[PDB]
Amino acid sequence: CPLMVKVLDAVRGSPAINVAVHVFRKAADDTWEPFASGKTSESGELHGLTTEEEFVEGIYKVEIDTKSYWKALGISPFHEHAEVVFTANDSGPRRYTIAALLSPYSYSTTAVVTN
Amino acid sequence: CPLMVKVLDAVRGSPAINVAVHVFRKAADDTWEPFASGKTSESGELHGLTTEEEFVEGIYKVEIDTKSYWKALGISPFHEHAEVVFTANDSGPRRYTIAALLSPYSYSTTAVVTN
Amino acid sequence: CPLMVKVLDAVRGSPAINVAVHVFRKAADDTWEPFASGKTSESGELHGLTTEEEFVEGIYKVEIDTKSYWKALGISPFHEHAEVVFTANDSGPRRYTIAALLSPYSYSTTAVVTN
Amino acid sequence: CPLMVKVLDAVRGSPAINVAVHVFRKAADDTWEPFASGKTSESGELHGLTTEEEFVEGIYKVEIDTKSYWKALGISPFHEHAEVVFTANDSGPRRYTIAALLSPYSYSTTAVVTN
Ligand SMILES: CC/C(=C(/CC)c1ccc(O)cc1)c1ccc(O)cc1
Ligand SMILES: CC/C(=C(/CC)c1ccc(O)cc1)c1ccc(O)cc1
Repeated sequence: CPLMVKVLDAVRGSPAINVAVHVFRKAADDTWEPFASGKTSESGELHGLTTEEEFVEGIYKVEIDTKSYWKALGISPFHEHAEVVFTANDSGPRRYTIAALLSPYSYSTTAVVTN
Repeated sequence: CPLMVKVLDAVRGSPAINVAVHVFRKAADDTWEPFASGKTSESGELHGLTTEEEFVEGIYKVEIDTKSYWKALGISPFHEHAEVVFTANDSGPRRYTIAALLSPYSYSTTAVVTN
Repeated sequence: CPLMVKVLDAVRGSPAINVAVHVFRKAADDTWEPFASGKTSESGELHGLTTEEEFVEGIYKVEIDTKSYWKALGISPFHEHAEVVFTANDSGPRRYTIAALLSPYSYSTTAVVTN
Repeated sequence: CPLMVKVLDAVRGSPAINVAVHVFRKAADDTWEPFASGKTSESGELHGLTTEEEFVEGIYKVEIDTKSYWKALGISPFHEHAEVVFTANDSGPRRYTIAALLSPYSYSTTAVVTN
């Protein structure tokens, strides 16, 4: 899957491997509650963050640790991190792919939402 | 400017006009303190957010109200907003341009940082 | 596969299906010779354009018919098409994935190259 | 202007200076005729390619020499160049700004069209 995060590296032209991703869900008290976490695989993908039943209606934040990624490569990047915040599953179940393309001073994200 | 935010609309091929932008600076208590706010002009640009002297070293969050923009056009977009979070002015004064390209299910941002 | 093309729609947050893709190899007269073609599937993907044996070193042009895609949705887009021109296999056989994210007035493309 | 091209570097967070830009107009033999050329300035901008009087209706190709740009920085990039092909002035005179954001394996381009 219901949630997949895919991260590519625009400098090297490869998947961005081992990028930490933390997901949060907005709580009733308007706090961000830790919902899930993982690291992208060798293919730059992170599957298994949640299940269909667990991925309930709500507002989610997907936080991608871009800074740690670039610093590990010896680069001081511009952004502290990259966040994607969206309402999910408010009109029935969907499969969400959050895709992110990274450069040291830039990132681009899109969502692919299907049945 | 020392800080400029520029927003374009990829559906219409024009500046994104009247987009609300809120800027915050991280406080000692690790809270986000309201730092500035404005709306993009007819050219999709927002100048005059701060001055050189006021734009001190720190971590800033630039929050772009993409959701209100799309909803006003009768579109239900994917993202709640678009945020850009970065350290600024920690190696001398700089001019920052935060540029953002918007589509209903996607945005792309880059920074241009000069002397 | 060694050549894969994937096309996403940034406005609707979906794969772009049935998009015409035409590939060319550069000739010693600087003319562009037809190499292969197809349309994207329901997942927005186009596989099987070529084989590891037909895909020798050269300069290739990948043309994606974005105009037809948009016009069918009732949209009059900016570009005639999106183009990706690159040298392939110059360092020995590789697998290429060309991704294109589409909006009426913008396109973004990236390449993942694997060995 | 009626034709402006602006090129940014997503890796360094700076304008891309001295980037060669070649424009062509499509001919009735489907051949590409030289229309105008130049290099970007220190602000990454190229103005004065053409006049409102030479810029009649037609299909134009804008070619940006991204390869030379990267190789000078010691980087072996993916693309031979970045291309933007579009119909112009078909609805009467307009002003076009073509923006390109560059990374070694990716480019993103958008158009702002004004009347
Ligand atoms: C084209 C969208 C996309 C990407 C990959 C991150 C993208 C995102 C933003 C851009 O500006 C360009 C491409 C992508 C999505 C799913 C994949 O399996 C592979 C690629
Ligand atoms: C090319 C970067 C850029 C933009 C405009 C928002 C951009 C951003 C992300 C992309 O994927 C493509 C273009 C821009 C920056 C300053 C300007 O005066 C005009 C345009």
